[PDB]
Amino acid sequence: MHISSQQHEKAIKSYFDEAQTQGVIIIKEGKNLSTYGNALARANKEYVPASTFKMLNALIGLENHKATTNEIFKWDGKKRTYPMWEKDMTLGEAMALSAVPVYQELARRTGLELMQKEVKRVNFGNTNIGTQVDNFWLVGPLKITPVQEVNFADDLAHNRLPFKLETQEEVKKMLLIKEVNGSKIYAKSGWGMGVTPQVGWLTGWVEQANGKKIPFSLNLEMKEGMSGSIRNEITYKSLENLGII
Ligand SMILES: *C(=O)[C@@H]([C@@H]1N=C(C(=O)O)[C@@H](S[C@@H]2CN[C@H](CNS(N)(=O)=O)C2)[C@@H]1C)[C@@H](C)O
Repeated sequence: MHISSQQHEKAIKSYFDEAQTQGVIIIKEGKNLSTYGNALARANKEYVPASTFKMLNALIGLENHKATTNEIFKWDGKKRTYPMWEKDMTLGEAMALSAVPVYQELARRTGLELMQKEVKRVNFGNTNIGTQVDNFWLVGPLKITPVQEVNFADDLAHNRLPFKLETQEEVKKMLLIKEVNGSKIYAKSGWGMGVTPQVGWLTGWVEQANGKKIPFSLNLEMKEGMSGSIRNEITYKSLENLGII
């Protein structure tokens, strides 16, 4: 192409600078990792996965028959942080709304012993879930780097995780968040509010019209004041700058 790598790096860094945060976005083309943003050293640092863990929670629950894709988890009628959570939903709907109460129910059905075994089996992050089955992805001890998240997304996009093909396909259908002139973006967002500083994620992949999958993981510091949509806006501007969408 004609745009210098200096120009691309400067543009993407500026997206993070303009949002007044510190962050990175890692892109993988084939086996090659590229790191962009205004805080590149974040790439190999560990953070809690927060709601990004719902991807793996869903795979484990479906694989081990703790839920089906059409099962409706009923709202128990207790007040929730967000009104959109106060309703009955499938795993797929709960994935789109990041409804942690539904995924806490799923984690409790899986149980600590099986959860620890499966997280170990998948080799996810530091693989440490500790003794509380319903919050380990939110406040620790489970942590993962942006590099590990992009490689997770790569494995899921390519059906390479150690679950049935059908399990992987059912979860990937839950993750479609955007369609852009023939490209589809699959991703899960994360906003870890139970740690300091607070971490923001958007981890996923672009499926281009020709079938090629380009995984990415954005990771940044969320600060009170910020809108969740900054995660998507930075990601889309970055993939667009590089010509991926
Ligand atoms: C996951 O990381 C946390 C969860 N993820 C969120 C996200 O934005 O990534 C939020 S909740 C999400 C934003 N608002 C939607 C509901 N809308 S409404 N109109 O307010 O009912 C859902 C949240 C912090 C999770 C671990 O808590």
